Amino acid sequence: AWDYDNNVIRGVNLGGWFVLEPYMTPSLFEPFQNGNDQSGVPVDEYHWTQTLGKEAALRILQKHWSTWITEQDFKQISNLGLNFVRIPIGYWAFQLLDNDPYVQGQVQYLEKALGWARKNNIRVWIDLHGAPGSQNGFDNSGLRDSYNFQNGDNTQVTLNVLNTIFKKYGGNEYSDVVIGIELLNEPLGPVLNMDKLKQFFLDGYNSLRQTGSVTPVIIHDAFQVFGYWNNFLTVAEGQWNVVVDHHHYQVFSGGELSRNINDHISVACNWGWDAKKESHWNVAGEWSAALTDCAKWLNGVNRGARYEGAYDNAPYIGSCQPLLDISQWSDEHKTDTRRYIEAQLDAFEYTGGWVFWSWKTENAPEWSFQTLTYNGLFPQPVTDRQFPNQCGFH
Ligand SMILES: O=[N+]([O-])c1ccc(O[C@@H]2O[C@H](CO)[C@@H](O)[C@H](O)[C@H]2F)c([N+](=O)[O-])c1
Ligand SMILES: *[C@H]1O[C@H](CO)[C@@H](O)[C@H](O)[C@H]1F
Repeated sequence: AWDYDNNVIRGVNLGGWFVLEPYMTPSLFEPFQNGNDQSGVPVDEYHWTQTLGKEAALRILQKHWSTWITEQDFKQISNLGLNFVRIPIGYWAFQLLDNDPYVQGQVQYLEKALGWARKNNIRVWIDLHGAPGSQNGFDNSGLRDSYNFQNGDNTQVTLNVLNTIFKKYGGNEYSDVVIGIELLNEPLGPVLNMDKLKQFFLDGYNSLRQTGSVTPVIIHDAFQVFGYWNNFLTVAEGQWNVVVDHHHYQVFSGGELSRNINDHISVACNWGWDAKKESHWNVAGEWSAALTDCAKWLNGVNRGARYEGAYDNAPYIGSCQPLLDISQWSDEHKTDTRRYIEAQLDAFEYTGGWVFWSWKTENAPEWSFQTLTYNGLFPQPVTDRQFPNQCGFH
């Protein structure tokens, strides 16, 4: 259904839909604020569902699931010249741990989305975005500040969830739509046992192929250096249809934030050069237009922005308030953003393509493909260049 040698992925993530993220849908979290006090705001989906209870959580989420993304979005995506979506989903859509606060129902909408994809000639990855115990401690795993995916029976439960996903979506029924199943979003390499993570990836690869599925297996790079995965799941060992997912940002440290625009572009270009050297097919499955970490709650509920020296002992660089509304942006900031987007697009099209995070947000413009396109900052058509050939690829 896809030719990873000859085709380029031009896609968007459908984030904030089946896994809640406070910075993406702040309207669902803000009712818990007490004036300016954020101390009682639930920090993740786990705590949000727990605080509301099962009945209120399901009422509110059904409304969200039914309106956040609809068939109309899929038509707009196709109209904009995109060919692909990545769909994050948590483990709790399929299986609950004993005493999990989560509610279910996401699968009905996942299956509607697969039909909407088919109808609009859009291909899909399904991405297991949160594992039991958390694989990274990020709020977008479902459970912040916990790192227990490799503890207890949590890895085994994750494999059971993947087998369900494999039997449902890795078979003949969706072979014209599903071009990859991503085993686990962003396992936090530095705090995990890498040998056990490799064993988990291998078990997932083998279990899918044992079902008779030919669907590509997508592995996230676990924040390892370029080339780390070259010798893993290789054709020499009869392992095939494997894609590496690299994610790229320049906003989650003080050092990255303090770079001038020219150095931001140099780093983006180098992502392209380095990915070209790798031995697996590879796709940039997550990236954005952000040059700041100013979006409210990007770093988590009740955490501030490094950009204005309010988090992670970062020095003050600039005030976030002026950057929260795209209509208040300076001419210089608009230009820098367009340059940065174009450099990233050229770098990512130099290998398998790109998947922008995300299609939409309530009010965070750096992270919304819609908002950027409508304001002329994301190229439309996506091949248009105001700053051609910044990287000099050959
Ligand atoms: O050490 N690391 O491998 C690593 C990984 C992700 C890191 O950054 C993480 O990036 C994610 C996007 O990939 C964000 O969702 C998280 O909020 C952020 F903590 C950082 N960090 O905080 O600078 C370090
Ligand atoms: C990739 O990173 C973005 C930004 O931190 C998150 O919103 C996603 O859930 C994660 F997958």
